[PDB]
Amino acid sequence: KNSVSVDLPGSMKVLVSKSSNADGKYDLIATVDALELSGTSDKNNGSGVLEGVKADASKVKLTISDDLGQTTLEVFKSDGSTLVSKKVTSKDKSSTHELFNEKGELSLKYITRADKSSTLELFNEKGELSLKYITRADKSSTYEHFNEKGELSEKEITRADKSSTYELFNEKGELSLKYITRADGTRLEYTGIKSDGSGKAKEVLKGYVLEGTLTAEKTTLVVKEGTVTLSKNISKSGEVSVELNDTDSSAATKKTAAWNSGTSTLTITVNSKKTKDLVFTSSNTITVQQYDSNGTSLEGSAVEITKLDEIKNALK
Repeated sequence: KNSVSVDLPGSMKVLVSKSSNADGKYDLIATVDALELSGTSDKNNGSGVLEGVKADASKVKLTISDDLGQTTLEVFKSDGSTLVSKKVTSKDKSSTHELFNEKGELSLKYITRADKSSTLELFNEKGELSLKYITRADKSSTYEHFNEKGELSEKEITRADKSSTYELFNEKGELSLKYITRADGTRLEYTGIKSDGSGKAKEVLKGYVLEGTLTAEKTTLVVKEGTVTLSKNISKSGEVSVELNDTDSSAATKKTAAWNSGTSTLTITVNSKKTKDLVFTSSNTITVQQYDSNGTSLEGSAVEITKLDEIKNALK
């Protein structure tokens, strides 16, 4: 008829009649999630109660506060009293969304705040938290999923700098797999972890992947080329160290190397002459640079490694 359309918290609209009826009251109509709700308010601004009935006989109730700052959207069973669901939303767009089990307790609670952070909670038939997913205003987040025993089954923690840790547990609740994603996208992938702390390790860099092992004290990624084995060692605090071993006994060709932790540089020597510098940068890259044919000092420029063969080549 002659209605005014009013925008409501929670992305809903209501139509309220412009003209009061015989009793000073106003007709209200709203469509929410395809259901047409209707009511009658003694207010003329779109506040009041609207109600509807779904095809499965659920009753729906929309309550709009007097100043239009809040809406409450309730779904009941057919008695119109047993609460199935409830969504409360404020003008600042903070909102709580609740689902309720057949006991009338919460099975799900989802809260969004004004700063856009949010928490999702799921609860099993025991009333215990089975899943939690929080996101914060800086887009960091925590994900926890619990098995029927109530132990962790999966956990992912993401930071503001986009680094993250993903953890997966076996049916016994013990840590099986762990992925550490650095701020720059490079990854440490731990798999086949056993209860004694060891397992298989991969570092996924930009362009190539290193393989190795995890033990009690460090991760060791190994690159072997013929007689020469280069071992990249990351301690528990992420402090990188590098070893090189050459089983070539011939003095004309054998590779020695000296690791300088201050410079993050492995300097390779052949036949009493320096030959190349390998720099393990703080940005999870490797560069190689060659010394001159006299071993005096470096020549040309450093080249950032983009492929595993380039590491192998530097070891020939």
